[PDB]
Amino acid sequence: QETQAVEAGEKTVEQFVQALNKGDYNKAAEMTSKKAANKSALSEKEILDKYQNIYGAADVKGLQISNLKVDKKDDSTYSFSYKAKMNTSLGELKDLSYKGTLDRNDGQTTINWQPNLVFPEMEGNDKVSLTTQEAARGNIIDRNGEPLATTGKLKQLGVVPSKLGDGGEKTANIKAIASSFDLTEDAINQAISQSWVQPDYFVPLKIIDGATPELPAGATIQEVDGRYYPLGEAAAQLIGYVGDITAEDIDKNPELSSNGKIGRSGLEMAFDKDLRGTTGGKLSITDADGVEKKVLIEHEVQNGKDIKLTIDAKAQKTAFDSLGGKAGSTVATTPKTGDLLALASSPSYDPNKMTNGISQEDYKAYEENPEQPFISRFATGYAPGSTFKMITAAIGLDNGTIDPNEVLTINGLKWQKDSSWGSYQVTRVSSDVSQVDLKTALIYSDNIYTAQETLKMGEKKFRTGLDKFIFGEDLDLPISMNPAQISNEDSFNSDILLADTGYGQGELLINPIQQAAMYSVFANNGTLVYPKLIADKETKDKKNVIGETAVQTIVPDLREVVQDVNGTAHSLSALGIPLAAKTGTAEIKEKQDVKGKENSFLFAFNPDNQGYMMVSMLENKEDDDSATKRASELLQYLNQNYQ
Repeated sequence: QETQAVEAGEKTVEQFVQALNKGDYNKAAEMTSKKAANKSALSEKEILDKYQNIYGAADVKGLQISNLKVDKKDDSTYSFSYKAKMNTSLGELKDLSYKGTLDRNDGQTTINWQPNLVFPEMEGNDKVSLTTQEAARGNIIDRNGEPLATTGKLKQLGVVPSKLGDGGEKTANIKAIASSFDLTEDAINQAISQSWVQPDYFVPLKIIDGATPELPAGATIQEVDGRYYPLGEAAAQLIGYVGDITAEDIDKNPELSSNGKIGRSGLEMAFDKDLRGTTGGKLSITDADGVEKKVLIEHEVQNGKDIKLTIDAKAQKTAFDSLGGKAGSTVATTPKTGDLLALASSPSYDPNKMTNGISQEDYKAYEENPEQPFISRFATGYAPGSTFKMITAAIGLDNGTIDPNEVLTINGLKWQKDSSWGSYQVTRVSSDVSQVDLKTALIYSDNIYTAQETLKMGEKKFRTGLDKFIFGEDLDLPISMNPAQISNEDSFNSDILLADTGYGQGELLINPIQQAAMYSVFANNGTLVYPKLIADKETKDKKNVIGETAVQTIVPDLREVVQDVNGTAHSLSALGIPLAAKTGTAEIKEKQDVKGKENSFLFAFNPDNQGYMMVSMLENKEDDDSATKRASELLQYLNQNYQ
């Protein structure tokens, strides 16, 4: 029964470590011997309190042991020893050498508990102290060092209920404050009326940006430090925001500062580790006289690193403002390198109001806006619309299905292969041109031409051309997204779905960033250049996506999308800048709608220098609205600064 008792001790030690690992300090204490010399040093409840105070002070998480040995030191007392490691608010404590003894009384093996089982070299009434220094959060900057996310001094407006009034003069000063700072009068009274307020306390109200006006009776400006976003809502979905760190955050990662901020969405969350730095300080053991006897962990505070983006701050603000608060998104790149210059999504939310404590109704307004400003539309999969005719055309030119000079005879406004298609009709906007070749189809955006050429091409050849793109690939970007898909399954099993896919509808799902990746072939002679968001990242590409001949056939036609008097983007010819473009619509029918909606698209790049490329979309567009109707300002800027 000697080998069985060694095994019972090994079991006891492992159960002890498990109860500590799980934070159940009570169960760990109920596995100890009685309080006595050469037994347990403290009682059960005293062991619970010792672990709860000490392990809680250092935020000890996850105890793991190794090299466990249980031998035999006595007839009723067995000696054990093991290595161990744990995680604390100052990092990982490794190579901890624990030792002790067990007790075999009756058929129960208990642990002769000692303070050396809290931390290795603790005796009797030793204490533990933890000193920490907060790490300052890093900055997020654009391609020219402009601040996108930075921490700075903010002016916090607040009122003291004492210096206010008693009744009549109180209500007067309140309304004066509510008018002098664009605040609700009921909000000021609701603020000073919460349970935490004392009559002399400073009750904060608002973070005032700009210049402080006149301060009426009771109003006082107080400087505080906090995160600040200069572009505001214009970059909210991309940058994100930070919020107060909670107890649940600490239970998940103790190396966070329980007093600091954590990124909740966007890049602030994607690069939270790099931006937050690492806490500095010292975890030490002292004797009962406060004399330090062992330093367990000690390292200096390392501030957070900066993150430099390919983003252009002026392009980001121009791209967002051009959407007029309507639902949509705009992506701008330098297509030869993939530098993402702008990632705008509209409508948007205020990230400064978000991180400076937002009202609960103001949050609900964001959450119940039917346009849903919280959506990162540049990372959300959409059907690319009839813009996708470029890709289907290039595939058709590569496999010899499409002769650029062959003229299909197309009569009327709607077409279908036969009657089996039922209510599905491929539609075009004009019946004035019945002799349609490739150049005419691109200039006028003729879906009937594309649907017929797609059908003639066939599913196998269509997919062989599509598989050369980035469908199914996870882009190497710090933005949450799903890979693009051609359709739901590997086979269309439907001529309708095949034709619908031909001009960018069907079950296609491609987010705006993935779209700009695919469309970059027309600025790199058939080579796909993967988009890039981090400035120092190396350019990556994929070669022979479409044929070099196909690019040389299509780009001249895309020039005429702008230059021709009846080209779908002819209003951009006014710019007087070299433009190759392609408009598009995607027909959407969602359950809540009786009538169908459509998304408006624009693709455009500089065909002379290949310096920029843009893909804008309007989601559920209103009547008399389009993406190309809003692209003049951004196109002028991109042409001037990116050649």
